[PDB]
Amino acid sequence: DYVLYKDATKPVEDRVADLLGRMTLAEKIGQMTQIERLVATPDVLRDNFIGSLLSGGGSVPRKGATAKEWQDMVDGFQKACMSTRLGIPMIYGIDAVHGQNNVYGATIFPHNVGLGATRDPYLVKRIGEATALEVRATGIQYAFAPCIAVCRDPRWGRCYESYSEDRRIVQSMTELIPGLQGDVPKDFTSGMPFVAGKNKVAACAKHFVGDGGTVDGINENNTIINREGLMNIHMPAYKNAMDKGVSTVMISYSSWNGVKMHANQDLVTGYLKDTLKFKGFVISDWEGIDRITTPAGSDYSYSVKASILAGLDMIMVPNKYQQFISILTGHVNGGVIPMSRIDDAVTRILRVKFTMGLFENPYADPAMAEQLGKQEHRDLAREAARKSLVLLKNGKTSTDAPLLPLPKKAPKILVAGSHADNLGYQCGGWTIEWQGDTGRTTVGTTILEAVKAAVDPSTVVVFAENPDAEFVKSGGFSYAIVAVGEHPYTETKGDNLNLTIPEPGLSTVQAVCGGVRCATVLISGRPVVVQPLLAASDALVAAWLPGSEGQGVTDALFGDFGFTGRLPRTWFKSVDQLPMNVGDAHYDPLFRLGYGLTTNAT
Ligand SMILES: *[C@@H]1O[C@H](CO)[C@@H](O[C@@H]2O[C@H](CO)[C@@H](O[C@@H]3O[C@H](CO[C@@H]4O[C@H](CO)[C@@H](O)[C@H](O)[C@@H]4O[C@@H]4O[C@H](CO)[C@@H](O)[C@H](O)[C@H]4NC(C)=O)[C@@H](O)[C@H](O)[C@@H]3O)[C@H](O)[C@H]2NC(C)=O)[C@H](O)[C@H]1NC(C)=O
Ligand SMILES: *[C@@H]1O[C@H](CO)[C@@H](O[C@@H]2O[C@H](CO)[C@@H](O[C@@H]3O[C@H](CO)[C@@H](O)[C@H](O)[C@@H]3O)[C@H](O)[C@H]2NC(C)=O)[C@H](O[C@@H]2O[C@@H](C)[C@@H](O)[C@@H](O)[C@@H]2O)[C@H]1NC(C)=O
Ligand SMILES: *[C@@H]1O[C@H](CO)[C@@H](O[C@@H]2O[C@H](CO)[C@@H](O[C@@H]3O[C@H](CO)[C@@H](O)[C@H](O)[C@@H]3O)[C@H](O)[C@H]2NC(C)=O)[C@H](O)[C@H]1NC(C)=O
Ligand SMILES: CCCCCCCCS[C@@H]1O[C@H](CO)[C@@H](O)[C@H](O)[C@H]1O
Repeated sequence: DYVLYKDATKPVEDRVADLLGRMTLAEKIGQMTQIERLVATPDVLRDNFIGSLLSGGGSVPRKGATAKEWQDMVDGFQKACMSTRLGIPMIYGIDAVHGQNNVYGATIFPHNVGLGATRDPYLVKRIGEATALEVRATGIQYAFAPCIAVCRDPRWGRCYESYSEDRRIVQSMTELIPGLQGDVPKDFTSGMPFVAGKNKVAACAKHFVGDGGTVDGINENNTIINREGLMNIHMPAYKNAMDKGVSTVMISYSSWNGVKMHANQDLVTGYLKDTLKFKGFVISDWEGIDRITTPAGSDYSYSVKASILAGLDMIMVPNKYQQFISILTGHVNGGVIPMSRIDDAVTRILRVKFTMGLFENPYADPAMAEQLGKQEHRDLAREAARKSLVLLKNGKTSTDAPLLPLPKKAPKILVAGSHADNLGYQCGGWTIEWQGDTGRTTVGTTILEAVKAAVDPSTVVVFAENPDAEFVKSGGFSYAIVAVGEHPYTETKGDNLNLTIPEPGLSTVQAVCGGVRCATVLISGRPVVVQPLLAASDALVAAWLPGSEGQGVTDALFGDFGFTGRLPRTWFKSVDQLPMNVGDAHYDPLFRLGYGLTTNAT
């Protein structure tokens, strides 16, 4: 027989319907299953008709694995899936959230909060473009990005993954989507999935919905807000994602008014699917269905029933696929979940796969391997890092000479602080490891290295991580650059009620600035208590989590470019003010949203 779904020249909808109509229940439930590479085997993938794999944070074939190693890994999994009766290719997903950040030698872009400071959606589109290439360099077809959370409380450990507390800025930054996926056609129907082809990846608007609105910024917690506030703060950017053809949506761990997002049929089916007309696939978060119950995973049968009935299409299991498949099969066999629900989930998954070209190009392109860490992409990350910097102070009094920009030629200068020569710290979370890490974890340029690469040959550069006051006073320095801030964190590990930087940080700034005039570079995922750092410093820069390209920092410090970044978030006077956002009744910021001092290029 002629087999329509295998015919590349046929419309997606026709191919979807043709394939669906041939599939067994096992093959259907298989498509709905995403498993970790760590539990995947050729037999497992074949026998269970698995639809998707992922790497969680730090799930890598080897430390320091090359782009080709990643391709061979992904292709090995694909070969197994292609060997099934129907040969449905798997889609491989990864958190490429500021570059292809799990991968050694990948370009690491500034985290979202710093991107929000740039107010440059086209820069963000270009980052999406570069990121698609570096993800494809590793054979991967699907990035779990953008996080379009609107972080309404900086005590949240994922506040750095939010472009802004202002939904309008988050909305503008949805340009990451057509960067990652390609621009949609002129004719395009809002809510339809889209990926241009083999040089682009499927994107994922996450985490639906109100992940940034949890009480006390507690990760995965309850968002307590009326429908009006949900719809005008947390929802708007999902509609922009629909208009730009986002391929997938991941559901949030968080609850809305006490209802688990992973169990909310009204929002997932009633709103996302039936109102916004989303035609791509809906994916769970990692063990998201498990966490519907308390304790998590204590009634997995209910977890499966509630999530699948709510309208989720693909489950990021990610480990115990046998239990998931068995339980879902039982629920379908007993009529508790109807076939129509299974068929809808599989329709959407196949729609995305056929649309993106996956049946035509299921294997990696070895010619793409060299896209990883490509210097052009690093130049872009460097541009983004510079554009993200917010100058908060440039002179102690109105009558002082502005410290920045600093001269490249001076007899002797000091670089200091725990964050001055620490690549892992300047990248933050989701870099190499899930939680990020310390030190030289990848290819990059620290602030110290950037300083050495920038200054006149006659400029002596001294590094001291934590020098005492006497060392500085006795040093014969013209000025100092001192970099301090937060340690890398991700998700609940970053939840923080006091928002004060670890020591030594302030003490180093005080010891340094007390002896010579100083530019303080603050590395953080969010506003932190800053008055004491401000009081000590001649100039102070909020550099956020600028990524691998530390020369973006010195590009502004030394006046190659003027400072242009503006706060995408409110800077609070103290944590007991929180939550506190632009527009609030009792708004009393240290720095308002949109604040930023400027310099001009020298
Ligand atoms: C305000 O609230 C914050 C959030 O609760 C507090 O920060 C957190 O405190 C807890 C409890 O003390 C820390 O948990 C401990 O972590 C120890 C390991 O050391 C850490 O490693 C983590 C990554 O593995 C980092 O994120 C941490 O920052 C810390 O790293 C070290 O920190 C040193 C101090 O500056 C520094 O000298 C080292 O160089 C650095 N090393 C590295 C690898 O970067 C464990 O041994 C303990 O058992 C315990 O679990 C928690 O880590 C910490 N921070 C984060 C980001 O989660 C904060 O204390 C509080 N502030 C005030 C004013 O009270
Ligand atoms: C010295 O420093 C300031 C930097 O703050 C320069 O003025 C600023 O220039 C921006 C772009 O050149 C202005 O445009 C705004 O930003 C976005 C881009 O993200 C634009 O699309 C949008 O239309 C905005 O209006 C910005 O408004 C402006 N800031 C202010 C308040 O003056 C300045 O540049 C010079 O003057 C400005 C007014 C423009 O005419 C520039 O073309 C011109 O270069 C810098 N001075 C010099 C000589 O470089
Ligand atoms: C939002 O965050 C709060 C604070 O973490 C969550 O409440 C906490 O829920 C856990 C259960 O998952 C409670 O721990 C349990 O306590 C019981 C009672 O003694 C014990 O038997 C268990 O072994 C377990 O340790 C915890 O007490 C509770 N925290 C408090 C004090 O309120 C809340 O559930 C979160 N809400 C959402 C929607 O996620
Ligand atoms: C050691 C494992 C401990 C589990 C703790 C919860 C981690 C969930 S993360 C979750 O993972 C997805 C894929 O990795 C990301 O896309 C999401 O944005 C993120 O919310």
